[PDB]
Amino acid sequence: QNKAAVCWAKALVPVLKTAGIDMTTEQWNTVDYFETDKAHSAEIVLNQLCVRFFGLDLDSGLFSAPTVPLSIRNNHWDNSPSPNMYGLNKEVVRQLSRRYPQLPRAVATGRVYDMNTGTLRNYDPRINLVPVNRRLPHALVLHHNEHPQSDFSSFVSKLKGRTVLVVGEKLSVPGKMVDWLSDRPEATFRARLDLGIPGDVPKYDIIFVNVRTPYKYHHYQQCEDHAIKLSMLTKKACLHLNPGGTCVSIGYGYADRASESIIGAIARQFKFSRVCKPKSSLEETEVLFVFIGYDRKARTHNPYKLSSTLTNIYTGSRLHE
Ligand code: NA
Repeated sequence: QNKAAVCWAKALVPVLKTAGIDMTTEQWNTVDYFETDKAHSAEIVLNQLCVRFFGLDLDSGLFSAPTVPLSIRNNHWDNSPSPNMYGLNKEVVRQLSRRYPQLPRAVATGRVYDMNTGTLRNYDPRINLVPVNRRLPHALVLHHNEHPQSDFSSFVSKLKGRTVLVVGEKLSVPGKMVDWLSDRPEATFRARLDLGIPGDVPKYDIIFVNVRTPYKYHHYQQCEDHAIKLSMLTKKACLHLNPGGTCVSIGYGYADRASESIIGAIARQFKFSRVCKPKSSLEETEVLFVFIGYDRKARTHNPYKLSSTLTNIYTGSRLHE
Protein backbone atom coordinates (compact mmCIF):
# COMPACT_ATOMS: atom_id res chain seq x y z
CA GLN A 1 0.00 0.00 0.00
CA ASN A 2 1.04 3.63 0.82
CA LYS A 3 -0.35 5.18 -2.47
CA ALA A 4 -0.90 8.89 -2.76
CA ALA A 5 -4.24 10.34 -3.87
CA VAL A 6 -6.11 13.64 -3.63
CA CYS A 7 -8.82 14.64 -1.15
CA TRP A 8 -7.40 12.56 1.76
CA ALA A 9 -8.45 15.07 4.40
CA LYS A 10 -12.13 14.78 3.34
CA ALA A 11 -11.98 11.01 3.27
CA LEU A 12 -10.40 10.96 6.77
CA VAL A 13 -13.13 13.09 8.48
CA PRO A 14 -15.44 10.11 9.17
CA VAL A 15 -12.55 7.93 10.33
CA LEU A 16 -11.33 10.65 12.72
CA LYS A 17 -14.88 11.17 13.99
CA THR A 18 -14.98 7.64 15.45
CA ALA A 19 -12.49 9.06 17.98
CA GLY A 20 -14.48 12.25 18.57
CA ILE A 21 -11.98 14.18 16.46
CA ASP A 22 -13.12 17.20 14.49
CA MET A 23 -10.24 18.87 12.59
CA THR A 24 -10.59 22.58 11.93
CA THR A 25 -8.88 24.12 8.91
CA GLU A 26 -6.05 25.63 11.01
CA GLN A 27 -5.42 22.16 12.54
CA TRP A 28 -5.43 20.51 9.11
CA ASN A 29 -2.84 23.16 8.13
CA THR A 30 -0.33 21.56 10.52
CA VAL A 31 -0.39 18.48 8.29
CA ASP A 32 2.28 18.81 5.65
CA TYR A 33 0.67 18.54 2.16
CA PHE A 34 -2.58 20.18 3.35
CA GLU A 35 -1.75 23.86 2.76
CA THR A 36 0.18 23.04 -0.44
CA ASP A 37 -2.87 21.13 -1.71
CA LYS A 38 -0.86 17.96 -2.58
CA ALA A 39 -1.82 14.27 -2.74
CA HIS A 40 -0.94 11.98 0.14
CA SER A 41 -1.62 8.62 1.73
CA ALA A 42 -4.66 8.74 3.97
CA GLU A 43 -3.10 6.03 6.22
CA ILE A 44 0.17 7.87 6.70
CA VAL A 45 -1.81 11.04 7.54
CA LEU A 46 -4.07 9.05 9.93
CA ASN A 47 -0.96 7.61 11.61
CA GLN A 48 0.45 11.08 12.10
CA LEU A 49 -2.79 12.32 13.67
CA CYS A 50 -3.08 9.19 15.84
CA VAL A 51 0.31 10.04 17.36
CA ARG A 52 -0.46 13.74 17.73
CA PHE A 53 -3.80 13.16 19.42
CA PHE A 54 -3.25 9.93 21.40
CA GLY A 55 0.55 9.45 21.56
CA LEU A 56 0.31 6.05 19.84
CA ASP A 57 0.78 4.96 16.20
CA LEU A 58 -1.44 2.63 14.18
CA ASP A 59 0.47 -0.50 15.27
CA SER A 60 -1.26 0.05 18.68
CA GLY A 61 -4.48 -1.12 17.04
CA LEU A 62 -6.21 2.09 18.10
CA PHE A 63 -7.85 2.55 14.68
CA SER A 64 -8.09 -1.17 13.74
CA ALA A 65 -11.92 -1.46 13.86
CA PRO A 66 -13.28 -2.04 10.30
CA THR A 67 -15.71 0.89 10.61
CA VAL A 68 -14.94 3.27 7.75
CA PRO A 69 -13.43 2.32 4.38
CA LEU A 70 -10.63 4.30 2.70
CA SER A 71 -10.44 3.70 -1.04
CA ILE A 72 -8.68 5.24 -4.02
CA ARG A 73 -10.72 5.83 -7.19
CA ASN A 74 -9.65 7.97 -10.16
CA ASN A 75 -6.65 9.22 -8.12
CA HIS A 76 -9.00 10.50 -5.40
CA TRP A 77 -9.49 9.14 -1.82
CA ASP A 78 -13.11 8.32 -0.86
CA ASN A 79 -15.14 6.04 1.45
CA SER A 80 -16.45 3.55 -1.15
CA PRO A 81 -16.23 -0.10 -0.03
CA SER A 82 -12.70 -1.42 0.36
CA PRO A 83 -10.66 -4.06 2.20
CA ASN A 84 -8.84 -1.16 4.02
CA MET A 85 -11.18 -0.02 6.82
CA TYR A 86 -10.41 1.95 9.97
CA GLY A 87 -12.09 3.38 13.10
CA LEU A 88 -11.71 3.62 16.86
CA ASN A 89 -11.29 0.16 18.33
CA LYS A 90 -13.06 0.41 21.71
CA GLU A 91 -11.64 -2.93 22.87
CA VAL A 92 -8.11 -1.53 22.40
CA VAL A 93 -9.12 1.64 24.26
CA ARG A 94 -10.22 -0.52 27.20
CA GLN A 95 -7.07 -2.64 26.96
CA LEU A 96 -5.04 0.61 27.26
CA SER A 97 -7.19 2.34 29.95
CA ARG A 98 -5.13 0.99 32.87
CA ARG A 99 -1.89 2.46 31.57
CA TYR A 100 -3.57 5.65 30.26
CA PRO A 101 -6.53 6.54 32.63
CA GLN A 102 -7.86 9.56 30.67
CA LEU A 103 -7.32 7.85 27.24
CA PRO A 104 -10.97 6.71 27.02
CA ARG A 105 -12.01 10.31 27.64
CA ALA A 106 -9.58 11.58 25.00
CA VAL A 107 -11.02 9.33 22.28
CA ALA A 108 -14.61 10.11 23.38
CA THR A 109 -14.08 13.90 23.15
CA GLY A 110 -11.46 14.26 20.37
CA ARG A 111 -8.91 15.85 22.60
CA VAL A 112 -5.19 15.24 22.82
CA TYR A 113 -3.98 12.73 25.39
CA ASP A 114 -0.67 14.28 26.65
CA MET A 115 1.48 11.16 27.09
CA ASN A 116 3.84 13.09 29.45
CA THR A 117 1.19 14.37 31.94
CA GLY A 118 -1.77 12.03 31.34
CA THR A 119 -4.00 15.10 30.93
CA LEU A 120 -6.20 16.17 28.01
CA ARG A 121 -5.37 19.23 25.91
CA ASN A 122 -6.51 21.09 22.82
CA TYR A 123 -4.88 19.91 19.59
CA ASP A 124 -1.30 21.01 19.15
CA PRO A 125 1.17 18.95 17.04
CA ARG A 126 4.08 19.50 19.53
CA ILE A 127 2.62 17.65 22.53
CA ASN A 128 3.18 14.02 21.40
CA LEU A 129 6.33 14.02 19.24
CA VAL A 130 6.91 10.25 19.09
CA PRO A 131 4.59 7.21 19.33
CA VAL A 132 5.25 5.70 22.78
CA ASN A 133 4.28 2.14 21.65
CA ARG A 134 6.85 1.96 18.79
CA ARG A 135 10.39 0.61 19.20
CA LEU A 136 12.17 3.26 17.14
CA PRO A 137 14.58 1.34 14.86
CA HIS A 138 17.33 3.96 15.30
CA ALA A 139 18.37 7.07 17.27
CA LEU A 140 16.96 10.46 16.34
CA VAL A 141 18.66 13.84 16.38
CA LEU A 142 18.24 16.02 19.42
CA HIS A 143 19.65 19.24 17.86
CA HIS A 144 18.38 20.34 14.43
CA ASN A 145 19.60 23.65 12.90
CA GLU A 146 18.99 25.93 9.94
CA HIS A 147 21.45 25.02 7.24
CA PRO A 148 21.55 26.03 3.60
CA GLN A 149 20.34 23.35 1.15
CA SER A 150 22.86 20.53 0.55
CA ASP A 151 24.55 20.17 -2.84
CA PHE A 152 24.89 16.53 -3.95
CA SER A 153 26.26 17.12 -7.47
CA SER A 154 29.72 15.98 -6.35
CA PHE A 155 28.28 12.84 -4.74
CA VAL A 156 26.21 11.72 -7.78
CA SER A 157 28.92 12.51 -10.37
CA LYS A 158 31.05 9.83 -8.67
CA LEU A 159 28.49 7.00 -8.90
CA LYS A 160 29.05 4.37 -11.59
CA GLY A 161 26.72 5.07 -14.52
CA ARG A 162 26.14 6.91 -17.81
CA THR A 163 22.44 7.91 -17.94
CA VAL A 164 21.06 9.90 -14.98
CA LEU A 165 17.59 10.96 -13.88
CA VAL A 166 17.36 13.70 -11.28
CA VAL A 167 13.88 13.78 -9.75
CA GLY A 168 12.60 16.90 -8.01
CA GLU A 169 14.84 19.94 -7.58
CA LYS A 170 17.31 20.80 -10.37
CA LEU A 171 20.81 19.36 -10.11
CA SER A 172 23.78 19.75 -12.46
CA VAL A 173 25.93 16.61 -12.64
CA PRO A 174 29.33 17.16 -14.36
CA GLY A 175 30.34 14.16 -16.50
CA LYS A 176 27.03 12.43 -17.29
CA MET A 177 23.93 12.49 -19.46
CA VAL A 178 21.37 14.07 -17.12
CA ASP A 179 17.60 14.18 -17.59
CA TRP A 180 15.42 16.13 -15.20
CA LEU A 181 11.97 15.09 -13.91
CA SER A 182 10.18 17.88 -12.12
CA ASP A 183 7.07 19.97 -11.61
CA ARG A 184 9.14 23.00 -12.78
CA PRO A 185 7.90 23.68 -16.33
CA GLU A 186 11.29 23.62 -18.10
CA ALA A 187 12.27 20.13 -16.89
CA THR A 188 13.05 17.38 -19.39
CA PHE A 189 9.94 15.63 -18.11
CA ARG A 190 7.18 17.63 -16.47
CA ALA A 191 4.41 16.45 -14.17
CA ARG A 192 3.03 16.68 -10.66
CA LEU A 193 5.36 14.62 -8.46
CA ASP A 194 2.93 14.13 -5.56
CA LEU A 195 1.15 11.51 -7.69
CA GLY A 196 4.42 9.66 -8.46
CA ILE A 197 6.80 9.05 -11.29
CA PRO A 198 4.95 9.09 -14.64
CA GLY A 199 4.99 5.73 -16.34
CA ASP A 200 6.28 7.18 -19.65
CA VAL A 201 9.61 8.14 -18.02
CA PRO A 202 12.51 6.14 -19.54
CA LYS A 203 14.92 3.76 -17.87
CA TYR A 204 18.26 4.90 -16.36
CA ASP A 205 21.50 3.68 -14.81
CA ILE A 206 21.20 6.21 -11.95
CA ILE A 207 18.21 7.94 -10.41
CA PHE A 208 18.68 10.59 -7.78
CA VAL A 209 15.64 11.67 -5.77
CA ASN A 210 16.50 15.33 -4.99
CA VAL A 211 13.51 16.10 -2.83
CA ARG A 212 13.50 17.37 0.74
CA THR A 213 11.01 17.53 3.57
CA PRO A 214 10.62 20.53 5.94
CA TYR A 215 11.62 20.04 9.55
CA LYS A 216 8.77 21.56 11.62
CA TYR A 217 8.50 19.95 15.08
CA HIS A 218 10.78 16.93 15.35
CA HIS A 219 12.96 14.42 13.49
CA TYR A 220 10.03 11.93 13.75
CA GLN A 221 7.65 14.44 12.11
CA GLN A 222 10.17 15.18 9.33
CA CYS A 223 10.56 11.46 8.73
CA GLU A 224 6.82 10.83 8.60
CA ASP A 225 6.22 13.70 6.16
CA HIS A 226 8.96 12.36 3.80
CA ALA A 227 7.59 8.80 3.79
CA ILE A 228 5.14 9.47 0.95
CA LYS A 229 8.04 10.83 -1.10
CA LEU A 230 9.98 7.57 -0.52
CA SER A 231 6.95 5.58 -1.67
CA MET A 232 5.83 7.71 -4.66
CA LEU A 233 9.28 8.69 -5.90
CA THR A 234 12.08 6.53 -4.49
CA LYS A 235 10.23 3.22 -4.64
CA LYS A 236 8.54 3.95 -7.99
CA ALA A 237 11.98 4.99 -9.35
CA CYS A 238 13.01 1.30 -9.12
CA LEU A 239 10.74 0.54 -12.10
CA HIS A 240 12.85 2.96 -14.22
CA LEU A 241 16.25 1.36 -13.60
CA ASN A 242 18.30 -0.68 -16.01
CA PRO A 243 19.61 -4.03 -14.64
CA GLY A 244 22.40 -3.25 -12.16
CA GLY A 245 21.29 0.38 -11.82
CA THR A 246 21.51 2.63 -8.79
CA CYS A 247 18.92 4.64 -6.86
CA VAL A 248 19.99 7.30 -4.43
CA SER A 249 17.49 9.25 -2.37
CA ILE A 250 17.50 12.07 0.15
CA GLY A 251 16.05 10.81 3.38
CA TYR A 252 15.89 11.24 7.15
CA GLY A 253 16.04 7.58 8.23
CA TYR A 254 12.88 5.59 8.97
CA ALA A 255 11.62 6.73 12.41
CA ASP A 256 8.00 6.00 11.34
CA ARG A 257 6.43 2.61 10.41
CA ALA A 258 5.75 3.58 6.79
CA SER A 259 9.30 4.73 5.99
CA GLU A 260 10.69 1.58 7.62
CA SER A 261 8.40 -0.61 5.48
CA ILE A 262 9.03 1.37 2.26
CA ILE A 263 12.80 1.41 2.72
CA GLY A 264 12.70 -2.35 3.41
CA ALA A 265 10.73 -2.91 0.24
CA ILE A 266 13.24 -0.81 -1.74
CA ALA A 267 16.35 -2.47 -0.17
CA ARG A 268 15.12 -6.02 -1.09
CA GLN A 269 15.35 -5.07 -4.76
CA PHE A 270 19.14 -4.40 -4.79
CA LYS A 271 22.38 -6.35 -4.31
CA PHE A 272 23.77 -3.67 -2.08
CA SER A 273 22.16 -0.97 0.06
CA ARG A 274 23.74 1.59 2.33
CA VAL A 275 23.17 4.91 4.13
CA CYS A 276 25.64 7.80 3.76
CA LYS A 277 26.03 11.33 5.15
CA PRO A 278 28.67 13.10 2.97
CA LYS A 279 30.42 16.36 3.93
CA SER A 280 28.02 18.33 1.72
CA SER A 281 24.99 17.24 3.83
CA LEU A 282 24.44 20.00 6.41
CA GLU A 283 20.90 19.44 7.81
CA GLU A 284 21.50 17.16 10.82
CA THR A 285 18.58 14.81 10.07
CA GLU A 286 19.43 14.41 6.35
CA VAL A 287 20.99 11.27 4.92
CA LEU A 288 21.36 9.63 1.53
CA PHE A 289 19.91 6.17 1.07
CA VAL A 290 22.09 4.35 -1.53
CA PHE A 291 20.72 1.33 -3.42
CA ILE A 292 23.23 -0.28 -5.85
CA GLY A 293 22.77 -3.29 -8.11
CA TYR A 294 19.11 -3.37 -9.06
CA ASP A 295 17.92 -6.87 -9.99
CA ARG A 296 14.96 -9.29 -9.90
CA LYS A 297 16.36 -11.66 -7.23
CA ALA A 298 14.18 -12.59 -4.22
CA ARG A 299 15.82 -11.49 -0.98
CA THR A 300 15.26 -10.75 2.62
CA HIS A 301 16.32 -7.52 4.21
CA ASN A 302 17.89 -7.22 7.64
CA PRO A 303 17.50 -3.55 8.73
CA TYR A 304 20.26 -3.88 11.44
CA LYS A 305 22.98 -2.52 9.16
CA LEU A 306 21.14 0.55 7.95
CA SER A 307 19.63 1.06 11.42
CA SER A 308 23.02 0.87 13.17
CA THR A 309 24.55 3.25 10.61
CA LEU A 310 21.62 5.66 11.17
CA THR A 311 22.04 5.58 14.91
CA ASN A 312 25.78 6.12 14.61
CA ILE A 313 25.19 9.04 12.24
CA TYR A 314 22.58 10.67 14.42
CA THR A 315 24.46 10.14 17.73
CA GLY A 316 27.83 11.19 16.18
CA SER A 317 29.77 7.93 16.80
CA ARG A 318 30.34 7.21 13.06
CA LEU A 319 33.52 8.78 11.54
CA HIS A 320 32.83 11.87 9.50
CA GLU A 321 32.93 11.20 5.75
NA1 NA B 1 15.04 -8.02 -6.68
